[PDB]
Amino acid sequence: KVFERCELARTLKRLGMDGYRGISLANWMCLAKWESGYNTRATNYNAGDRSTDYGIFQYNSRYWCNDGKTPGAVNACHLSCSALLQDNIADAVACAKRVVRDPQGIRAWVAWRNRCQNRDVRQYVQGCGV
Repeated sequence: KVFERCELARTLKRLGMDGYRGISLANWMCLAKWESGYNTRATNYNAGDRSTDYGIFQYNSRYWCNDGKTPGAVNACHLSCSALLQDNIADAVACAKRVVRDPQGIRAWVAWRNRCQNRDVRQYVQGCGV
């Protein structure tokens, strides 16, 4: 599913993402925008290391979910990577909460550093009623 901006904003708020581990909703929106364009079925194979990124937040198979074909992988979210390709994002959110419980926090995603950190991210949630 390809979410519309405000639809996703309200969904994330209902799932308890606003302020989770100090991360504002606008930051989560900026992340999803740059990771997948709000697309839950987005996948990207990384030929260099044989891993694949899955879903709206692009979780890498070497660390977060199990796809069975990634060498030396762990499954920290204890989920099949298939669950991160659903239209319902409940599992993807539970995994995002798991990712930020680590010390790096939101910085775990390189894209956040490049496109969201130190920027005015208000535009991502403006007018959504959140």
